[PDB]
This record gives sequence, structure tokens and C-alpha cells, in this order.
Amino acid sequence: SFDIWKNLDRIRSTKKNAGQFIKGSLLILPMRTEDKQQFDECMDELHKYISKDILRCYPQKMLFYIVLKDFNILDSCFVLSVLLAFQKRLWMAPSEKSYFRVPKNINLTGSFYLPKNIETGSSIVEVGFNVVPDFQQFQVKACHVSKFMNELSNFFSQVEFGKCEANVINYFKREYNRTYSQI
RNA sequence: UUUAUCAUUGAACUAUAAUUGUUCAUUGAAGUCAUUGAUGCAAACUCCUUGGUCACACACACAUACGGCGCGGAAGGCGUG
Repeated sequence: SFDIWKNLDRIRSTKKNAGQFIKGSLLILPMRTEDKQQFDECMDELHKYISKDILRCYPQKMLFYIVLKDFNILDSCFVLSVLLAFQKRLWMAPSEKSYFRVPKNINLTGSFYLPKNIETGSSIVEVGFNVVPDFQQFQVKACHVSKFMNELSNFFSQVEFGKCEANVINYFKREYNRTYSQI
């Protein structure tokens, strides 16, 4: 069923300690929009539940860095589902204008970055040949949302992070801007 | 468990406040590597060097507590010439 509250409760029910937060946890998702306004509307509707400390948005001055810190395993599912389905529904189904409902025929596709010093010991695959110097890129392909919620749970249940610096985010911004400036 | 710069300028910002606090960018200055590090605690495992792997024994002892009553070797203490 293509409603993310229903899947979020579905995965709160059954996933063996999905509430617990992962220590040292950092996810950076750089996204692009051609409308600033509707994207800021989505971030407001998102921040009403996500909370300011766990999820942040930094605009480069269109590119917006969406950063998750200290997220729960359940929390990452909610955020990445809303943002990837928004990024898709801008092109696919523009009229519907609901944030928490993902219309049929949307397959979630995107990429996120984790810090390089994670140890992992499907639908989310890590990439060979990653352009950013100190970060690892992961790609999610063709997930319905029910399948993507499940796959994020099986992915961040395993992975385990370690000891990033305080200003690691500024470093990611600087390096990402250098590569796209070079191209 | 705990750590990862300093100064200048602009912008928003909280405020009893010159704007003390918070975030973003800019110029200059240094800057051991590390963060899979460092520090605290503890355990298992694997492996190296070293030795009289000597002789006679497989033995019922002992209150003054224990024949120090086999041959060597190592190291000291003390005595004599």
C-alpha cells in the first residue's frame, strides 16, 4: 500500500528494535530542485515531524544538502521516502500535491552518501568509482516504497558507523562544489 | 569514556547587552600523523627463547616437626692456607 504512515507503522511493528538510534550516524543526501517554493513547503511539512536536531537542510547558493544526524533506523525510512518520492513526483504526477502519499507508478530512485568509515558486516548498492574523496555513495533503484522501506531497514540494521569530526558536513559541501565546478 | 583551531568582516538570530549566545559565507595566520586513532578495562588464543628434561627409586613420614646421609652444575655467605 502506497501510504508511508501505513508502511511506517508496519515497519515499527515488525523490525526488531527499529526505534533505537544508531550511534555516530550521518547520512547526506544532496538534491536539486527547479522550484524552491514547493520544496521549502515539503521541508516544513517534514520538519513538523522529523525535528530540527535530527534533520537539517543547507542550501548552497538550486542545490540543497539534506543531512541526517543520529537518526533512528525508523526515521531514515520516513525521510528518504518522502524526499525521493517528492523528487520523482515533480516530474511524474505534478497535480496531486500531497506529500505523504506516493502515487502509483512511482519507483524510488536516487543516491545518498554515508561517511567512508562505516562497516557493513539487493536494492541499495554501493558504487564503484565514487567522485567525493572521503565519502561513500550508495544508489537505491526501482523500489515501490513498501520494498524501499523494507530495504532501508535491512540496510541500516547491519551498518555501523564510527567517530566522524564535528565539521564533516562543511567538508562534504566543499568537495561536492569543487567537483561540479570542475565539470 | 573523550578529543579535532585562532583572528577580521558582512548577514539572520535570540537579548539585561557594546551586540555575550546560535547558524552561513569571506580575508589572514599558524597546522606531527592518526579518529579503523588516543585513553581506561579485561579476557581468550597462537607462537618464540631459556632449563640436569642426571642417577637410584613408585616407597607410609613427622614435635627437637620432618636422616639437608647419591653425583654434578649456577649463584652468593663465611673460614683456613
